[PDB]
Amino acid sequence: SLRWQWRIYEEPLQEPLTTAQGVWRSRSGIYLRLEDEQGQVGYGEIAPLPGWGSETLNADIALCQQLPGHLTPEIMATIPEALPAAQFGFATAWQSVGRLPYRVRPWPICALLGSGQAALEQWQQSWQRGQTTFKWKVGVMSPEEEQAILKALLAALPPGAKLRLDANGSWDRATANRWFAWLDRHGNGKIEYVEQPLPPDQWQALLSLAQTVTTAIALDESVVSAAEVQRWVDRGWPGFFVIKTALFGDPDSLSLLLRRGLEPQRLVFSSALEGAIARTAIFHLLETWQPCHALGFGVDRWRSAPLLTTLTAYERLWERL
Ligand code: NA
Repeated sequence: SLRWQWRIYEEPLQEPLTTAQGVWRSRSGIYLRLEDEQGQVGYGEIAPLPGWGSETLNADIALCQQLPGHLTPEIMATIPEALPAAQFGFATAWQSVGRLPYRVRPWPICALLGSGQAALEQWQQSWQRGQTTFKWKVGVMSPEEEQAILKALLAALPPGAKLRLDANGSWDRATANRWFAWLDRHGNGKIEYVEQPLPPDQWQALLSLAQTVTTAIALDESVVSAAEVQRWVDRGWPGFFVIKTALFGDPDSLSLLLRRGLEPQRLVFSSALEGAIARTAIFHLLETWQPCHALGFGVDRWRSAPLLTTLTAYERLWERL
């Protein structure tokens, strides 16, 4: 066994984040610190994202208060499947004990483009800093206005650019269908996928669209936990899955899915606006999974979380609390 402690954090965003569901001003979570008898230390982070699945930080806190003062693999196996961010935090903390700091690498990162005409002026600085895959928010203006911008954006992007269109579940079914018909006529080798064209409740239409239209579709809001990923694999989802590792469960569950029916080439790993402990843990896991698409970690505007390169850096973060 080994000893451990946990601390809540509540960190203001670097700037506010507006979504269709309201303005975000801070992120909260839990940091875990594990120490063995000798003095080796490991760290993990539990940060469920409000609105994304059923797990709440309050439920993770209750879990932390219910666990024994000494952890073992069998104790950690008692963590409910309904708390996948807690599963991620404890599993990554355990695996880090006496293994920090981790070897990590730059992976390509997807650059964001803001809704509307902004996209046409925001790709250049990112391109000039070596980002070649972009994600642009759609479903904000009328379809016809966005299609006109899209036509100009595709003409302007340099050779080799890739573009993701993120609807965030904001289209109704007839609108999605009209968009996919437009993309069949006017789309381009630069379009990688449409992300979450319909809200998660419209799963039958999402599946039918993916099975019939010519442009790839990615699930995002639909796939938070390992259980949701498995449900979509078993439905025969032919598109992409955007995996938020910090929210998903024990990382070993993704590897198990991959050994089974999930295709590595259909994964895109993205950020849940987590902190440096979780992000560094995810980059360590990427040394095994070896991603083949630009990561959805271009989120520094809202939450900057530089990877941790020294054990003292973890200790500073912890003591700062
Ligand atoms: Na999305």
